[PDB]
Amino acid sequence: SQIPASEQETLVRPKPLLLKLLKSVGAQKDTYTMKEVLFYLGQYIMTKRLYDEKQQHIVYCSNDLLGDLFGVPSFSVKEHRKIYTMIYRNLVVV
Ligand SMILES: CC(C)(C)NC(=O)Cc1ccc(Cl)cc1-n1c(C2CCCCC2)nc(-c2nnn[nH]2)c1-c1ccc(F)c(Cl)c1
Repeated sequence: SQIPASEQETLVRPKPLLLKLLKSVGAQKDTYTMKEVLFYLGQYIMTKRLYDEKQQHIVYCSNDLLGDLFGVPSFSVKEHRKIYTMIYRNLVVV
């Protein structure tokens, strides 16, 4: 993995729009580890069916709050570092 374990364990405070997104899929707190944020975002992607049904490693996030927060219309889920960077746009580290 390109994401160090200590990074996955970092405690963060999502900004209000990301926080709203996480709560929409059952999150209950204001502070999270990065691994929690990522997992809830994955749940969000599945409930909103943002992944391409025929190419399930591609997410199309245009016209969804996620696309606005990430600043891209689409991404490959294999791009782990890019995804972490896009998440960082939307939080403050504890
Ligand atoms: C099913 C549960 C909810 C367990 N998936 C996740 O939490 C994974 C996840 C969460 C958020 C986002 Cl933006 C992408 C992904 N995500 C996905 C998507 C696919 C479409 C449905 C939603 C998940 N696929 C991979 C993957 N596939 N092969 N390699 N990476 C990754 C992923 C994994 C580890 C990583 F550090 C990163 Cl940065 C991203």
